[PDB]
Amino acid sequence: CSPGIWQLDCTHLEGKVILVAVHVASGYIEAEVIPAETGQETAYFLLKLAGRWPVKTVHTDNGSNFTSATVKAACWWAGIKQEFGIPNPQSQGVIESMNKELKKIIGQVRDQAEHLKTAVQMAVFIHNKKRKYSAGERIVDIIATD
Amino acid sequence: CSPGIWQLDCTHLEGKVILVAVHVASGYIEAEVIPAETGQETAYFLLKLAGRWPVKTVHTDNGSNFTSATVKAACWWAGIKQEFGIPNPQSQGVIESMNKELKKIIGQVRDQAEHLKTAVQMAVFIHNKKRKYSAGERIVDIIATD
Ligand SMILES: Cc1nc2ccccc2c(-c2cc(F)c3c(c2C)CCCO3)c1[C@H](OC(C)(C)C)C(=O)O
Ligand SMILES: Cc1nc2ccccc2c(-c2cc(F)c3c(c2C)CCCO3)c1[C@H](OC(C)(C)C)C(=O)O
Repeated sequence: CSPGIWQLDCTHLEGKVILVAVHVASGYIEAEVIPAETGQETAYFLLKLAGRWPVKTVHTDNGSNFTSATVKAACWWAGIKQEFGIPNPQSQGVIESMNKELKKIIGQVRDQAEHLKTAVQMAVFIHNKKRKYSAGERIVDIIATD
Repeated sequence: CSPGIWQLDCTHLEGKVILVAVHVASGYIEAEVIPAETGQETAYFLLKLAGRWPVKTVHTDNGSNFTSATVKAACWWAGIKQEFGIPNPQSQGVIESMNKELKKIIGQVRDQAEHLKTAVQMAVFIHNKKRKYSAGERIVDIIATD
């Protein structure tokens, strides 16, 4: 429910790494394909994310991915705190479910592009605008309510 | 004023290319440093932008940058129309002014990072949260008003 909360996790597909951020309260996704998991790439993703949306707290299923000096620098600069583990009723399985839907969609569109990263961005677009209201609409509502 | 309208322009700094998208009605920026101006890079930027915000129409000060097959494909897929030239009273000089502020800020923070792209993302963050209300707050309000 809390509106500044995002969960970041990486997945591998086709020998490449997909960084996925889910805005927990709405299910809205931002994702990028990165060459390999690196503190550098995560730091840079975080700086971009935080410049676009109000990021207060980051959750993850892999805490170690946020321990490098580059990533600490990013959270420090952007004023982001990282929760220890994951403390919640209403959001149970949301992030899991969103990551499950994103992958299903990537599968459906994969054939329409040469590059995995193109397919990822198509899937992100599809997911954010999907009317069950859309994640895209839900996140704006939450942030606007102020 | 119209809420689906973004202007995209490239600038060069340090022998590198900065792609800047300004949401005209609010002054909110998304920017990335790309290796060189290429249809490929623009197409990919557009696909990401449109997956995150409702992009109806793109304006530019360089129409030729939107003529490649890659970029046509992106606008076609995302349902984006491109205005011929630029038709407006209330937005006069906004995009010019926003690009002027972004560059001033890049200058102030450039020394705090090795990489230009890091400096760019710092400047984007600063610009979007700057309270005159912020661009970041204005864009959510506009999109939410529906
Ligand atoms: C190359 C680099 N190396 C670092 C080494 C140790 C600690 C931080 C950084 C950072 C870094 C990371 C950040 F997240 C960050 C800042 C720095 C210096 C300062 C402003 C706010 O956020 C960068 C950074 O490049 C990256 C590609 C890793 C972002 C740099 O360009 O200097
Ligand atoms: C490598 C590539 N080459 C192309 C050549 C001609 C026309 C389109 C593309 C596209 C493209 C561009 C798009 F914008 C796009 C689509 C394609 C195929 C299909 C879905 C919606 O948008 C890609 C694309 O890679 C880029 C890095 C340029 C995005 C690809 O991965 O195939």
